[PDB]
Amino acid sequence: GSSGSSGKRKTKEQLAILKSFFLQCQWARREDYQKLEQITGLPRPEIIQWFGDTRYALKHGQLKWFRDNASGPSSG
Repeated sequence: GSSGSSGKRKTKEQLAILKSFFLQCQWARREDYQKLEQITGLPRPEIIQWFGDTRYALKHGQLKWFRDNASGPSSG
């Protein structure tokens, strides 16, 4: 449970840095979040929660940037 603070006012720029994270790790730790608040400039509580909601949409298939590969990379 958490206080009644509802806020999702984010900027494409800030979110951009997140979208990249979610992909690398659908879930972030307390040691990683601290960093996100330095690249996105958004409160830890604002980022932590974000990741949660992100999972929902994805599971349903809302995200348009996720699993949106374009090319087929590889290595010999």
